[PDB]
Amino acid sequence: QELGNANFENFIGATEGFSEIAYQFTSHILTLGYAVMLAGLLYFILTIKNVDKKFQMSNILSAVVMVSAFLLLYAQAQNWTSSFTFNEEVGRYFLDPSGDLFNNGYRYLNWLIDVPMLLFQILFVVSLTTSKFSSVRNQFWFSGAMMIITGYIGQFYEVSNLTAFLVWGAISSAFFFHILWVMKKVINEGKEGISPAGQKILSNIWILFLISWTLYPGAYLMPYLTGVDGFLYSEDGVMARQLVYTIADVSSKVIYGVLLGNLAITLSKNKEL
Amino acid sequence: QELGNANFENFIGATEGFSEIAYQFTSHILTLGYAVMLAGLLYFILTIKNVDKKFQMSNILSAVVMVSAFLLLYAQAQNWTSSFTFNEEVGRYFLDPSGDLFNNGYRYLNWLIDVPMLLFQILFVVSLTTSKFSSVRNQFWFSGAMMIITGYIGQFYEVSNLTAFLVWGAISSAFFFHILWVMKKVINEGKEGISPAGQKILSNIWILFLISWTLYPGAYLMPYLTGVDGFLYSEDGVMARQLVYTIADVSSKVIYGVLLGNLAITLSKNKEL
Amino acid sequence: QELGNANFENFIGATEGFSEIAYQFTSHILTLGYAVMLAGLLYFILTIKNVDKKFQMSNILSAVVMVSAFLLLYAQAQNWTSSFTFNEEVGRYFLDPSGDLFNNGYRYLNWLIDVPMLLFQILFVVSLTTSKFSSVRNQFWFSGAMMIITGYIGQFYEVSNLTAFLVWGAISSAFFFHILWVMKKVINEGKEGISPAGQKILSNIWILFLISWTLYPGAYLMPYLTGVDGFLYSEDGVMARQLVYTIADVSSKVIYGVLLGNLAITLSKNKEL
Amino acid sequence: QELGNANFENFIGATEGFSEIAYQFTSHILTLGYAVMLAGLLYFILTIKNVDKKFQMSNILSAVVMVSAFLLLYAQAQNWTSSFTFNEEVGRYFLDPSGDLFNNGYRYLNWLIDVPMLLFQILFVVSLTTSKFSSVRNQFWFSGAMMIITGYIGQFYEVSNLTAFLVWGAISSAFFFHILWVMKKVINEGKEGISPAGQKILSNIWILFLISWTLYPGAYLMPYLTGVDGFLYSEDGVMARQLVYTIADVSSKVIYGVLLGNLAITLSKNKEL
Amino acid sequence: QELGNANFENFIGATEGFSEIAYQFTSHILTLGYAVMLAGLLYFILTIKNVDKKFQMSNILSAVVMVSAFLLLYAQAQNWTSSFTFNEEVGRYFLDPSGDLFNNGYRYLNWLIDVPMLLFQILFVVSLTTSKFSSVRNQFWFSGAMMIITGYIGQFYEVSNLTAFLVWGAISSAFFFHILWVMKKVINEGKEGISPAGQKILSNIWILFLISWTLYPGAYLMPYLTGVDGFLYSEDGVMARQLVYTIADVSSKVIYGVLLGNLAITLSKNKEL
Ligand SMILES: CCCCCCCC/C=C\CCCCCCCC(=O)OC[C@H](O)CO
Ligand SMILES: *C/C=C(C)/C=C/C=C(C)/C=C/C1=C(C)CCCC1(C)C
Ligand SMILES: *C/C=C(C)/C=C/C=C(C)/C=C/C1=C(C)CCCC1(C)C
Ligand SMILES: *C/C=C(C)/C=C/C=C(C)/C=C/C1=C(C)CCCC1(C)C
Ligand SMILES: *C/C=C(C)/C=C/C=C(C)/C=C/C1=C(C)CCCC1(C)C
Ligand SMILES: *C/C=C(C)/C=C/C=C(C)/C=C/C1=C(C)CCCC1(C)C
Ligand SMILES: CCCCCCCCCCCCCCCCCCCC
Ligand SMILES: CCCCCCCCO[C@@H]1O[C@H](CO)[C@@H](O)[C@H](O)[C@H]1O
Ligand SMILES: CCCCCCCCO[C@@H]1O[C@H](CO)[C@@H](O)[C@H](O)[C@H]1O
Ligand SMILES: CCCCCCCCO[C@@H]1O[C@H](CO)[C@@H](O)[C@H](O)[C@H]1O
Ligand SMILES: CCCCCCCCO[C@@H]1O[C@H](CO)[C@@H](O)[C@H](O)[C@H]1O
Ligand SMILES: CCCCCCCCO[C@@H]1O[C@H](CO)[C@@H](O)[C@H](O)[C@H]1O
Ligand code: NA
Ligand code: NA
Ligand code: NA
Ligand code: NA
Ligand code: NA
Repeated sequence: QELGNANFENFIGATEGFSEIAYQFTSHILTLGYAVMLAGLLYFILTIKNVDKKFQMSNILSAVVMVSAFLLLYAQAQNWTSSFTFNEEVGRYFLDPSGDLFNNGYRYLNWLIDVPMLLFQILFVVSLTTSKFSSVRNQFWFSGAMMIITGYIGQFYEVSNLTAFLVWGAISSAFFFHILWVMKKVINEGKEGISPAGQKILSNIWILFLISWTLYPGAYLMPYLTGVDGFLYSEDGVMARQLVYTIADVSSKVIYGVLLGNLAITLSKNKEL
Repeated sequence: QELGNANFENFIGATEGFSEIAYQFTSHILTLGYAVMLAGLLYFILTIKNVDKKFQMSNILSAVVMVSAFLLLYAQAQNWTSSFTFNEEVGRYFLDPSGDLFNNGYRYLNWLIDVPMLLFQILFVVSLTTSKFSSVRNQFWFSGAMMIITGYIGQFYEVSNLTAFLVWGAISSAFFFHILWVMKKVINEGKEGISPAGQKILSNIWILFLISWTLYPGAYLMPYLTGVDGFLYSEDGVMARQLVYTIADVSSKVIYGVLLGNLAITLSKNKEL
Repeated sequence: QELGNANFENFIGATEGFSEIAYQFTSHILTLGYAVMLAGLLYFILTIKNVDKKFQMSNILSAVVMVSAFLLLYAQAQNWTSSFTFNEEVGRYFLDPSGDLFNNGYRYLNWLIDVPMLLFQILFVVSLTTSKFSSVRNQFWFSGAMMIITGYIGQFYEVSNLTAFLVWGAISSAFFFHILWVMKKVINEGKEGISPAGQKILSNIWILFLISWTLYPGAYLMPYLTGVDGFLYSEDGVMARQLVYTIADVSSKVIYGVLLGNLAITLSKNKEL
Repeated sequence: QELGNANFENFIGATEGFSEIAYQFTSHILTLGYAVMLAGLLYFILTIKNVDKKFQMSNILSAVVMVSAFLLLYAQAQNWTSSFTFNEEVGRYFLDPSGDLFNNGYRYLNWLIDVPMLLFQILFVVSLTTSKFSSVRNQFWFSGAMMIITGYIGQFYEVSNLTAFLVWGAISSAFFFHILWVMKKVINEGKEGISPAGQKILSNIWILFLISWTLYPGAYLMPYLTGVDGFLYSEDGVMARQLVYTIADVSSKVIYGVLLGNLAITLSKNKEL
Repeated sequence: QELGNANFENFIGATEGFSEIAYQFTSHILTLGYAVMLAGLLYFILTIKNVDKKFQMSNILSAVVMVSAFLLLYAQAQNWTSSFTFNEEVGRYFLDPSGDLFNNGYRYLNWLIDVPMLLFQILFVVSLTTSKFSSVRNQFWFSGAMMIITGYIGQFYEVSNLTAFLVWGAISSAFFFHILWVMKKVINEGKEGISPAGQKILSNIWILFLISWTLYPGAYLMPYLTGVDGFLYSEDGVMARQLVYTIADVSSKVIYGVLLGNLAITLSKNKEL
């Protein structure tokens, strides 16, 4: 049938269908996703007063991000279950178009909150040295936006036009590297003039940041990481994508936020952990 | 097919249908919309105590507006997905009337909260000089209401009766200019007798106000901004409209609110920024 | 078609149908309704500490009322859209009985919260002189209940049995007048021994109370206020009814609550307006 | 139609159907139910600080109960409207089995929260004299559970097996009397050594407790209180049952909680009424 | 019918169907489940300040767990009612595949929150002696994850491949024993150097922990605990499973959390129990 500029899930769903395990796992992992986020929201609110006033914007922005991620991951969980329906005769879930086609683009546009705010929020915990606060912020936000928007365009074509897919993906990748560059700078300047404890945390944060954020382009490419007609262009690839998103999401948002909160505590004049 | 006094989305949806990208983007952008608003709600609540008591009503009214905008943008997101359904044979989303016709009027009536409160809330941060508080408030609220109501009538006719569309739109425009007039006055008087920092912010606020509020009549006209049978009388126009609303909404509500909060901090005896 | 003891909306919906504008407006105005209430809830909670402890129960009861009204107006918004479905052939929304018949009775029973609490809450702001607190409360609550219950019975018959409609309506009206009587007493005793500012507010409150509460029996009668086969026994009447309810609801609950809060501030030893 | 071990509502719904008034009222009264509970939740949270620390657990447990009752009464409201659908030809609502059969058992299992917590919470306000706190608590909780569970079994058979219905009901009744016994003791010991004001409240509480709790077995029996083929084995009985539950629910939970809160205030060293 | 790697509920549902009592009870018990959790959330938040600051993370993590469990138990309640639909002709609820197959796997992945956090949270109340905080945490979290993941795989095969079911189950059991081991250690070291009161509570906690956590593998095995074609491979088994989960859930999460909170109070320098 005619699907157009649609994500590859819909093509697997339309031709092969999804096994019980594939369908159910994808459902479960998204559910866990949004559950984590709402739990995180509660955590971050409830721990605001654990750090000095000046650090508390970090907690607030964590919370802001949790709201975004919850809403999206919740919405997307429902989108999954609507888009694919059990066929009794063969015993697999197939594309149910009355439910709309499944699209990962929901995530992308919601990153226009998540990404800016996640990058922003560190600047409230660490002190810069040679770099200017506003300058860093603006670079983060610009490159962030450009990264997302270009990627957002790309992913529409991941099946329909593999060239556009990769080119847009490439362009996106450029801006991603820019962000990585700037964040490294930030983390180094952050380490300057703070206890060894805080420096250890920032080291961890950087590793977390680097891995977790890298997963996202991983998910982008997921169906094609085993080349043409590969293992991953399958229900197995579908599962993998949503798993990776969920790991990325938990890492890049919740754990990131927790570490920052721990950093803020060390840097806090009253407070101890 | 008889549609009557219906928005142009329904006509595009009924004749041409929407591509994957068009349908999905519109869906995504509204989702982002309401996500932003609920995140904003949390922000504004959580930052109430960042400013002196006398300023805190600004935070509260921001919050009030966020609730309104969330509920509406959420409701409207659902309305979009209900009103247009995938047709397998051609691979486009077409008007599904069992879901009701799509209408932008939801926004308009909900502005009867948003507009009054947004205009009101500045009067709790800035001090007037030559203008009377009650006088400004009453002018805002009257012209606000008249603007919205006349526009609300107009938009029902954007397809069915182009004349009514434009005339009502014109009348609305009058009241809009009145508001612009009064807000300018407010901003100027606001700048009098406050730090240069606060004056810079109010300068920014005015630019934000002017652009963001102007987008709304832009969205009004969107289908016809490329004239008859133009580029924008199409799924491309539909997308554009909802994008512009979302940019307007985020600018005029969230960012506006944030700037005011920053102003309130500068004006605050305790606090610095 | 056999509808029985049903509200007149269902008869208009079943015979003539509703135009786009009629259906959409009714939908919009209810949406605005419940939006206002949830915004109000936030306001009243967030402003508790703006008045002296003894007054804060007024804020709490406002909040209680907002919860009720939100839930109801939300539920009723959904009931509207479920009860009437677009017919493609003629281009009007007709009764969809699979969605249940539309009934205004939802409002009425929910008044068993709203009315008692709204009458109650003033007694926490004003001081009585010659009247006993418990006595006033009991008169309010009794007459309130009797008003609502009798009206609730009436409205089931507004089409099926015009006599029952009017008789029950009459009986209700009696109890309504009793309430008006007692509230006037309260307002006068309230004015005794308080500043001219507070007296001005109570004057306004009384006018608000009188008009806003009177709208409700206005809505009761709405289909018949232009007599038989009148202008208002039509989709135009349907719109009018729900508009009037929404104006009444906002006036009698939110604005009422705001004014009381303003009164409480004047009467507050610390605080000024 | 084979219905089996189902509540009598489903039998009325399946044979006679429900009139507009019957269906709509049942819908309204459940809606009011859950509205009241959520309003109560807000109240009890918002008034925590109105009593001395030692009493505040009463407020918290009230709140706990409100959450339970809201969720259930909400869920049950939706169950009602799903289970019965308008038939156009005769103009009555009939059993719609695609919506599941209606069952009152939802209430019962949720009492496993409500009952224990309601009995518990008084023990935080009154001081016992003769009796041991833990001892009373354990008797309450055991007899509570046994009451509910036996009743829960009973009500499945209220149509299918009248004998089982009554026997289980009887057994339940035993445990109920035990609770009444213990609560009386508690209330008497509570009155010992406190002001006459507080003693008056506890007198009221006991009357409230006794009536409100007794309604519940009243609702159990409701269809059969006018014997076989009686007035109440009808849509009129259905209405009655849900009305009685709602009165019971509001009395036994909200009002009960309010009175306890008032008692706590009198007993409070700081505070006065 | 072809069901594949599906839970046994779906097989009972597809062949025998569920009686009124079976279907309704399963529905009720899940509803009670999620009700309990949301009530718990409120409790744990509202009692944060009953213990010394250092203990309050226990309250917060309890709360985190409640959010998770609520969302899941809620989602699963809805999944139950969607997956099984009344058949009029025979009067039983049968598998409705348009609702998706029922799967218990939702629980399992959500344990990836619950388990880590429940194990973690004790380490904020007790002081270790010979064991290292980080060491215990890491063992808990690793073995926890491995337990869940292996079990999660197992349960997909509980019908389709009894061998895989048991093997994976066995592997899981290994990791479970490891956790039991570590928790015992923790409890003993916890008891060292604290009051007799605190020691009593930890004794209770251990018993609670041991029983409640053991129920979960009980539920795993439930359909087969009466061997082949046993009593429990039936609607009776289905009921039993969900009952056991609910008991487990309330015990292992809510009561566990309460006891820890009580412990924290005894250990609290300010406060008394
Ligand atoms: C058919 C039944 C009709 C139902 C509608 C009837 C109205 C009842 C409304 C609220 C009751 C709330 C319970 C409050 C009871 C305690 C009131 C109280 O204690 O009085 C205030 C006190 O004097 C100040 O400190
Ligand atoms: C909480 C969400 C986060 C941190 C999202 C991060 C997203 C990215 C780092 C996306 C990166 C991409 C590329 C660099 C290539 C493909 C397109 C993107 C946008 C997925
Ligand atoms: C948060 C929502 C806001 C700030 C809405 C503002 C709306 C306007 C400024 C609307 C203006 C209009 C015109 C001036 C012409 C066309 C009709 C309107 C109402 C869209
Ligand atoms: C917030 C809701 C309020 C204030 C509701 C007030 C309702 C009334 C004043 C109803 C009055 C009625 C009559 C006096 C005649 C017809 C029957 C009623 C109940 C609508
Ligand atoms: C908030 C809910 C409450 C207070 C529920 C109370 C329930 C009862 C007192 C039930 C009593 C019953 C009998 C004594 C006989 C029939 C079976 C029961 C459980 C309905
Ligand atoms: C709040 C949820 C909790 C405490 C869940 C605990 C889950 C377990 C202890 C699961 C144990 C299992 C086995 C040891 C064997 C079968 C597979 C599992 C995962 C059910
Ligand atoms: C500072 C905190 C350090 C935490 C370390 C704890 C690590 C626990 C993470 C568990 C990851 C388990 C990976 C399982 C691999 C999948 C194998 C499944 C068998 C088929
Ligand atoms: C850097 C990673 C990008 C690798 C691109 C792999 C190219 C895959 O190629 C595509 O594989 C699909 C899956 O079977 C086929 O259906 C398509 O016809 C084919 O174009
Ligand atoms: C200020 C901007 C208003 C300009 C009005 C443009 C006139 C549009 O003209 C309209 O275009 C529609 C779509 O192309 C056609 O379907 C209509 O028949 C036509 O009247
Ligand atoms: C206080 C105002 C009450 C006025 C009562 C007027 C009764 C109107 O009369 C009614 O009008 C309906 C609508 O046209 C008709 O359908 C009814 O058959 C007719 O009885
Ligand atoms: C304590 C009060 C218990 C009285 C129970 C006796 C009434 C049982 O009467 C029942 O009435 C039903 C409908 O009316 C009939 O369908 C049953 O056949 C009949 O047993
Ligand atoms: C306690 C853990 C081991 C239990 C293994 C019991 C073996 C169950 O055996 C299974 O029972 C099903 C239900 O009757 C049958 O339908 C299957 O054919 C059979 O494989
Ligand atoms: Na599905
Ligand atoms: Na759709
Ligand atoms: Na509709
Ligand atoms: Na129905
Ligand atoms: Na069902």
